[PDB]
Amino acid sequence: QIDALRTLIRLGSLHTPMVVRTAATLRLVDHILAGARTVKALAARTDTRPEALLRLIRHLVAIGLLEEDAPGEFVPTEVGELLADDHPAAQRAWHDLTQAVARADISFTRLPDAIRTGRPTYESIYGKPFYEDLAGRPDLRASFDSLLACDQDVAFDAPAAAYDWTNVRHVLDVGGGKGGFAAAIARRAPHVSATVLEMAGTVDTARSYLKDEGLSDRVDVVEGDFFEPLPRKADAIILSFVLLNWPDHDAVRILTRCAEALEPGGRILIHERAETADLHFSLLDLRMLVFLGGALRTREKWDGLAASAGLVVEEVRQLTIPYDLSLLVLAPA
Amino acid sequence: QIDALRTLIRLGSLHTPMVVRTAATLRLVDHILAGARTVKALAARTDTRPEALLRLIRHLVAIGLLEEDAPGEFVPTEVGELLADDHPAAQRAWHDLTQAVARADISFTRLPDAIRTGRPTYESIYGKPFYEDLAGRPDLRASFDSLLACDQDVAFDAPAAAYDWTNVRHVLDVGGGKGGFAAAIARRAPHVSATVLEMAGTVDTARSYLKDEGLSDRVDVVEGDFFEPLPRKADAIILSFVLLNWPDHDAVRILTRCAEALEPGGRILIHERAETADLHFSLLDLRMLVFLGGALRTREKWDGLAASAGLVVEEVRQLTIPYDLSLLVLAPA
Ligand SMILES: CC[C@@]1(O)C[C@H](O[C@H]2C[C@H](N(C)C)[C@H](O)[C@H](C)O2)c2c(cc3c(c2O)C(=O)c2c(O)cccc2C3=O)[C@H]1C(=O)OC
Ligand SMILES: CC[C@@]1(O)C[C@H](O[C@H]2C[C@H](N(C)C)[C@H](O)[C@H](C)O2)c2c(cc3c(c2O)C(=O)c2c(O)cccc2C3=O)[C@H]1C(=O)OC
Ligand SMILES: Nc1ncnc2c1ncn2[C@@H]1O[C@H](CSCC[C@H](N)C(=O)O)[C@@H](O)[C@H]1O
Ligand SMILES: Nc1ncnc2c1ncn2[C@@H]1O[C@H](CSCC[C@H](N)C(=O)O)[C@@H](O)[C@H]1O
Repeated sequence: QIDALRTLIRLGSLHTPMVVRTAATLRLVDHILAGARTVKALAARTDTRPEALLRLIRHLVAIGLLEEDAPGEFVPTEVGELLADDHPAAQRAWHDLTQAVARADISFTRLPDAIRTGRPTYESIYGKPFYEDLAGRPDLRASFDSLLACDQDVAFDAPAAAYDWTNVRHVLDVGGGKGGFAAAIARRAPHVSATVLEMAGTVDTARSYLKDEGLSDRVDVVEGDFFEPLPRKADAIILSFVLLNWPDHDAVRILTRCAEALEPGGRILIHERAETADLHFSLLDLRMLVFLGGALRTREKWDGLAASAGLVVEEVRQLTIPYDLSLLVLAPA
Repeated sequence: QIDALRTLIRLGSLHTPMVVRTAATLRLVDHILAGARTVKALAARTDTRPEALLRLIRHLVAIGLLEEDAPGEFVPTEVGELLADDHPAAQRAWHDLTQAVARADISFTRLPDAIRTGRPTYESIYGKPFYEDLAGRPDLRASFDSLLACDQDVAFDAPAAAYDWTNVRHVLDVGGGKGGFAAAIARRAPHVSATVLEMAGTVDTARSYLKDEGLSDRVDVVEGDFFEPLPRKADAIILSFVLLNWPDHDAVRILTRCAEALEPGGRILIHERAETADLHFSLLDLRMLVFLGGALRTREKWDGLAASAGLVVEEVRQLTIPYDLSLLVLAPA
């Protein structure tokens, strides 16, 4: 009743996440951590009005991201210190309006259009569809790859383990980001070679990362388009968090091109999510609707797509954050 | 540590308030309350895709606004029933993107600009400054007046009581919305007459409301502009939640025009807020920054403005939601 009003007001509140986002984009906590105690030093480091920044700090204190320690000095709280840039969970970057994802969340402001039409709303705001906007803006293209690659060192270890590489000769990582998954498979299967197929811009950072990993001998990088014939056959084609970017009819074209590049005996491996993990799942799934018109799919939806592409789901293996991921294995129907 | 990640993600989350806002704008709960049990009936009442609306409902269930009662039937929770349209707290309308305020919260998406410049960001989005956009869009103009007038029946009773009307002949309600405050003063002081000075559009709804109140005999309505000479003198000039819409230099011009329309012995009465009331206060104050470039002011800020307009603060009286309001009394310096 009395709390029913307060819970709705807090859940319906738009200023609160933009205050956090401004704080991240201003790099407020790093500037506090670099020794800006007063509001005056802090406005001067961030190029902001002193009195407008106090009003933001005041809200930041009241949502728990900041404390007034000495009168006028402001310290990050324990929640607030997750906004430091070197912090392992990368949450400052994921809330930076200057970067690709927190920029893309602005599409949620036209959420009604996406519910009415089913189509993404990103284009209405920024001019081109998600990945064309990145193709034209190298800062956003780069920002996107490092945001998604923020756990490349550990996030592919468990999926790579989950699979038997003994009879695999080559591996095709289709849209494999910076190559972290090809890298994990290389450091577990010492006899396997790999190719990463990615877009312009990303090919150069994946190559640079695989070089500095010591793996340019074993993992190549081909620039290309996975809607066209893949540049070589393989015994394993990896799609890690790719098909969720796409509506069903495009997802099928991707899976068909892979089925064609599949060698005799081959398997297609899909790495994606399953079903506060409901709030984690609901955020990613509403993000795919409003950015790209993709979706997270259930098991019965996968057999649909798979059947439509000439494939069958062999098995589903179940694998750092509170969330279980899946590894779908697909062979010719 | 583990909760530090979850608290930041929830506080930085932009989809969650837009999901609530979409639900309000779609009038989802009223349609459920009018007996749409299934998602199919519900998509057809709201003109939405069935599968996109299930994804929104799914997030609405997980933030507590909805429950799955029978498989596929969805009921509002106790929080969620605050989104019913006839509910006294009017929270459906305050979250409706079609209405003036939830439409204006979109300015919070450019929050960094307001911190850097101190200037409102509403104009950058919608073409004209806040009140010019309303002057051109009668639906928004009307929406704004009824949103602010949602407690006209009770919200002015305590301020009206707090003041002695015995020697007051006339009262000028400067920017008095739909006239609810002139109305409260009339129903307590039976010998006082009043004028409401308001903008185009609002004058007609205030007149209609004061008519249906039985008070068109005692309370007049003049259309006008409070930056120009007021249309008549008075012994009491009321500014209820007006000066917070304005930067200091404009606030002074408003107070100067009032000082001039003040009769011998007169008093200027300012009705505004004071200092989870910190979250209530911080929302209204960041709203005034991003919509109009106004601000909530402390006591020492009031003496500033007051001194600048030729006035002095006589006293401050302290007065339904968890929040204390103030009534400042101002006389010639
Ligand atoms: C924070 C959890 C997760 O990292 C899960 C998930 O990230 C997982 C797997 C991810 N992996 C695919 C490399 C990596 O290990 C990361 C640290 O954890 C995830 C996330 C976000 C995105 C995506 C995510 O996959 C996207 O794929 C994505 C995309 O393909 C295109 C545009 C945007 C995105 C994403 O924003 C994250 C998420 O669910 O946030 C709610
Ligand atoms: C919900 C609390 C309150 O009603 C207080 C406050 O509302 C109070 C006083 C208000 N009164 C001035 C008539 C009325 O009784 C209402 C029910 O409660 C308030 C509110 C909102 C606004 C405003 C508010 O004054 C505005 O004045 C305002 C404006 O002048 C111009 C544009 C927008 C607004 C507002 O959005 C509300 C608020 O603080 O929300 C956070
Ligand atoms: N038509 C296309 N051809 C090839 N790659 C594409 C593509 N459209 C999108 N992509 C790539 O698909 C990737 C999916 S998002 C990154 C996911 C990555 N596998 C990871 O798990 O970290 C993006 O990096 C994008 O550059
Ligand atoms: N230049 C101007 N002249 C007169 N009224 C104005 C004005 N600029 C804004 N206003 C009015 O000032 C009001 C302030 S908001 C409504 C507050 C009202 N007193 C209440 O307490 O309910 C608005 O209704 C708006 O129409």
